[PDB]
Amino acid sequence: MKIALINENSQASKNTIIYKELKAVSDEKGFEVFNYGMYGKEEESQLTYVQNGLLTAILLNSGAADFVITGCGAGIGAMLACNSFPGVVCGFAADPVDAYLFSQVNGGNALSLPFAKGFGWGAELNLRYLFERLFEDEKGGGYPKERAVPEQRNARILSEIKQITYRDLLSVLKEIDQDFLKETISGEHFQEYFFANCQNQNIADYLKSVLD
Amino acid sequence: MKIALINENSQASKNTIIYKELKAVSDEKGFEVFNYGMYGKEEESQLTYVQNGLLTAILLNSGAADFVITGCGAGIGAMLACNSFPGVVCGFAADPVDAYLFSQVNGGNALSLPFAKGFGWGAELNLRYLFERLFEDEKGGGYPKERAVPEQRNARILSEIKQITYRDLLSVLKEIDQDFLKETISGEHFQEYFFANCQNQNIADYLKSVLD
Amino acid sequence: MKIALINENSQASKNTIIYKELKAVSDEKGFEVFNYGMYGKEEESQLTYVQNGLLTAILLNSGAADFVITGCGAGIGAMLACNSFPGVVCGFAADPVDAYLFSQVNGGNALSLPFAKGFGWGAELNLRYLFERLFEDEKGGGYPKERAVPEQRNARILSEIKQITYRDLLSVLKEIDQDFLKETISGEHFQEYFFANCQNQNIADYLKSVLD
Amino acid sequence: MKIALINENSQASKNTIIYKELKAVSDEKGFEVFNYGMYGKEEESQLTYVQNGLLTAILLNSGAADFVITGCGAGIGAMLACNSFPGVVCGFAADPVDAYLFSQVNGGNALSLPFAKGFGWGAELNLRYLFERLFEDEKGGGYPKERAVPEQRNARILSEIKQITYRDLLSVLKEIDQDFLKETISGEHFQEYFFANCQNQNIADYLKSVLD
Repeated sequence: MKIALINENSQASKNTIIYKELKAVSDEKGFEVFNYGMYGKEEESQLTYVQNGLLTAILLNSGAADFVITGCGAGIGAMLACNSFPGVVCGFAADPVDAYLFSQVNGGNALSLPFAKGFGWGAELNLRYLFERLFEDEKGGGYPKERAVPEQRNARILSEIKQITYRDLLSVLKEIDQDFLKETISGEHFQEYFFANCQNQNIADYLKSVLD
Repeated sequence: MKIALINENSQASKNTIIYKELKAVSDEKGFEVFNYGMYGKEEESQLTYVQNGLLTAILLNSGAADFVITGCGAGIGAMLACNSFPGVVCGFAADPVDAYLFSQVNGGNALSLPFAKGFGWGAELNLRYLFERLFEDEKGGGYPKERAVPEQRNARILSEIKQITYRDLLSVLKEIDQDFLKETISGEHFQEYFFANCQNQNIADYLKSVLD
Repeated sequence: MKIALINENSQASKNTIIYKELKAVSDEKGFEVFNYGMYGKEEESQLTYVQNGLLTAILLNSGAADFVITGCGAGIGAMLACNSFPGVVCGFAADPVDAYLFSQVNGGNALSLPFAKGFGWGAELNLRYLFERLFEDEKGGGYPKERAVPEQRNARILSEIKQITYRDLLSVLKEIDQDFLKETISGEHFQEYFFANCQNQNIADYLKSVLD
Repeated sequence: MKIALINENSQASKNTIIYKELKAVSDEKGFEVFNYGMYGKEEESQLTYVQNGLLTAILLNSGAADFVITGCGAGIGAMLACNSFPGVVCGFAADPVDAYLFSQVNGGNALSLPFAKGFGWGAELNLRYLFERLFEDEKGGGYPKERAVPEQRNARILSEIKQITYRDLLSVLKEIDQDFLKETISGEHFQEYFFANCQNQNIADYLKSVLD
């Protein structure tokens, strides 16, 4: 499993703190983790929470990441943005119970967190705890176990509905503001991490044209 | 302002509790509130959290409601479902601060709540408090006030992106499973509340054909 | 009603933020508020969370304050310290529901809050909300209303037990480390606020001897 | 280490749920756990939250338990009661971070939890998580590690102050309402668990006279 971290500009100063805990849990589980920034350093490429959503969609739909951690001050903006694209099921979690329930009941491929609201002394403990419970069990097993059938069914039906409601990502990538798109993929490590791990060549090819 | 309440089957037994607090705040503010159920009574029409999303989309896009309150056990399923349709900006809130921030920073048209996780003694106090802070200030004013400009801008840019990513609701309504759709709008008060308040005649007309 | 605010050294930088919200709610209700510090300024007299407890006990037992707000990083240290003295019933609250329940179920005379754990973006909103619900209703009314009888009874029985378990405050003041005591009452505004409002002349007299 | 669980009458129906998680964590760690009730069965001996405090004090001061878990609807009543006796340092915790911080910063011998407020779907997950973090590290190590010195010092100073403020437990046991005391120790398993593990023969002897 490949896990990506994406921070927007308001919470970029916490990227190191967040990555430290995510990396620790990932290392323990044998996952691969990629820090796509923002990193909290001067004159780096910038992301808004809306661009976090777009980048999340690019990473997940391409196969470059299997799961994305992102967020903002309250976590709600990034959640709203991530869920505005096809192929993204982005939850919200504030505590470790939220994270476990998300993995077992919803079984999505992204999670948005508050990195400022409620984020103070011991917040990195909460992050570690949350990440641990998020990956404690393989996703989609159901909670409680006896309710797995209807929970899995509804997640399946949601997926079927999303196939009808969203336009395909390639068309979206071509029609959105191209400066907005270019900025979203201008991170210092984007090309390195993305193109090495991308499994959708059509998306890779179009993004190459945007960058070259 | 017209506010709609939508509950799915797992939390239907709490509909009266939830509506009581929502109604109280609404009455105080001079809003109109519509309880679309589920109501928690035997042999009533059923909704899953995925159908909550569809119904939310129908009410908001048609103009039948200006704001929707919904949720499920954890609130995440309904949030995911609501945000899978065009014209819906559905947040999550667990506490009153979450609700205030949602109205001021994101300024969406729906909110999904946990009605089971963390929902115990004094949960109706939390609901009242949450609803009060949700409508304490007119939406989109920004928090803090000095950050209103970039917050309003990003919400605007999200809206622009959603115009490209979602297919139009009418096409969705025609292409989704029609039994799934019919059930979603088979509530005892749906026709009464919806058709009296619907401002989009094309949606009304198609839903009439589904029901007749 | 006279309300006192007491901060220890780790959270002294937040005193202004905390007092602003407490003052606002107090002004609205017609209460009197006294900021006993710490204030977060260089070379001011220092307090630990244990001294917060002692100062709380001095203010409440003397009648100089009717209610005390205090806390520390997590709020637990100050709570433990406050409850180690006679005549003090110090609760804990993290959210507005906690505060309402404390006033109605326990009806104590002090509350300890976390000023660092969970204290981030929008924390001053939480403070205002918490203070508003804390003083929304007169204390000891019971929650729910129908359970007022046993709740009031148990609070009464607790008070009876405390009369047996604690030694009287005057003896405590004489036997504790006198440098520890002197420091606790060496705040720039202690004499001004305390002696003007003290109703127990025996405590006033002994503290005068400690200071003179 | 010997861990005791004490529930009062309002939350007695949750004793099995609570004990299940406490037992699991205890078994994993090689601790001994004793369920002192209430158990949630008809015509059992009753405890109020004030009697929870007294029983906690008896178990800890006697050495019958090294740590006590208790609580009530909100957890605040039991906390207030426990901290009204000598030899008891009873914290409050709502989440796993609270529990870790309590063990490392305060290092007390009891914890009071909310078993109703915020206690709903997945509450037993929260309990397990909380208990796991509570005993993850040996108590009193300090958080962060670099602040261990002043944290340990203040806990030590609190202990010194408590030696002056509380009257000795034996005198308390003799002077409190004796029917109140008798009821507190009339649990079906009290004699079995207490007398087998009591290390203070003076307390054992007096309680024998109360019961015989």
